[PDB]
Amino acid sequence: QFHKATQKVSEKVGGAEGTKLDDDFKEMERKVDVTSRAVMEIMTKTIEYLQPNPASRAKLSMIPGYPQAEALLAEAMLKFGRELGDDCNFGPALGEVGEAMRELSEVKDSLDIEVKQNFIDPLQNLHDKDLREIQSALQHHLKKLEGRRLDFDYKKKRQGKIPDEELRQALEKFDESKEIAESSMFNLLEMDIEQVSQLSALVQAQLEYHKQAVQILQQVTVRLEERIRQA
Amino acid sequence: HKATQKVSEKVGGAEGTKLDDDFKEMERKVDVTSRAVMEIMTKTIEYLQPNPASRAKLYPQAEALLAEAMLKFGRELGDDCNFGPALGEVGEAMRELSEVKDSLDIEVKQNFIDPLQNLHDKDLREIQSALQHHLKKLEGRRLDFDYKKKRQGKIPDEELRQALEKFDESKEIAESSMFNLLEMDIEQVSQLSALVQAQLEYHKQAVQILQQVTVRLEERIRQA
Ligand SMILES: [Ca+2]
Repeated sequence: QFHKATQKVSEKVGGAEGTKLDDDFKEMERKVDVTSRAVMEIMTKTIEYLQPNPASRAKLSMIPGYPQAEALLAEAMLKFGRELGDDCNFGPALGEVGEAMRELSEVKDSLDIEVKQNFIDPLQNLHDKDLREIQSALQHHLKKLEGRRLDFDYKKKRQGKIPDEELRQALEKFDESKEIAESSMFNLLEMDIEQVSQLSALVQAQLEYHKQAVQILQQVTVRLEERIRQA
Repeated sequence: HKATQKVSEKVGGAEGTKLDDDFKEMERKVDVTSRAVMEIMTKTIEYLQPNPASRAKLYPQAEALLAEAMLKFGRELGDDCNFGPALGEVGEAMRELSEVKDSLDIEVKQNFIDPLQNLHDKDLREIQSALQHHLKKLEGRRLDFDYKKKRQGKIPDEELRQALEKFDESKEIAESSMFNLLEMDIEQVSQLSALVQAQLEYHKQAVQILQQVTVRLEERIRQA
């Protein structure tokens, strides 16, 4: 029982509240780091999924200015379909499937372009800017919090008693930090849901792509069944 | 020497040249079909596995590595947020797409590529060789007959009969070859049909998988 007010302030800034605020800031900087590494690797695996072919992939990241494997298959079928002639059914059949392959090629183009713009680019920005700036901030605030905490303890050690006016200042600053962490927490809650939204952009793009592959393939399927039946 | 002249006009005339052309046409069709199958088989393989380092068998599917990456980070984030579990949901969706892709590669390989390779290495190669053979034999007899005619003017009725018999054999052999190629022609169209069917089943299964994940994320975003 001595230096009462000083001990209460020391009890908070360096007690429970203090440690909790420090973990909160640490907790958030962890989630940001994970999100950052995640977004980066998922971005890379997505591109590789869109264009497993390295030559065409390098061009994708440029943005399409490259040919789709489907288009190359289409060309092969159409070229030889022509050389075979219409004196048979395989010749014209290669032209019907070759056309479909070229059609698949175009929807594949749209899939690459849409994922590139509505999923890859956004994550690249999220990673290079937003997450990078938030991370530095968390660390910067985490350092200050630790600094003022030490200065306070060291001061209490020297003077024993810290004036009432300086105590409240220390309390105001600690409080300002509690607000900053809370403001970051909510900001992160919003980012968290926006990230799920970006994932939708990816999934929605694939669905549309495949939906169109189906329409294209169901059709050419009819053309072939009929061709065989009518040989 | 009417008799001798009638045979000569057949074997060394229009009908002879028609048969000869019929053989050369099928030969042509075989060469083209042979080269076409090789090229189409190759582009199909490159379409199934665009990444060259992984065309050997035809490594893990690109879809599978993506699913891996999402699940790993999906769990490193935790179940407190929404992104972590979301990645888990979409991750599983990617793995299921990897399963379906696997099937595509397997079914296209089995019902399109191998049949084509077989056709190119066996069937087309045998027919091609047989066509060369009958073609040379056909010309060989046409010449032999022509020089026999020059050598003796009038050719014995029995030798005329043999000449006509051999010519008929080849004429029928060509008729057989024509039909054999007709069989193959429609067979090849069936192979393309098998290719399309496999792709169609793949994309259909992909649609269903994606429709599911779509609803799950739709809901998750709503309850956020
Ligand atoms: Ca006959």
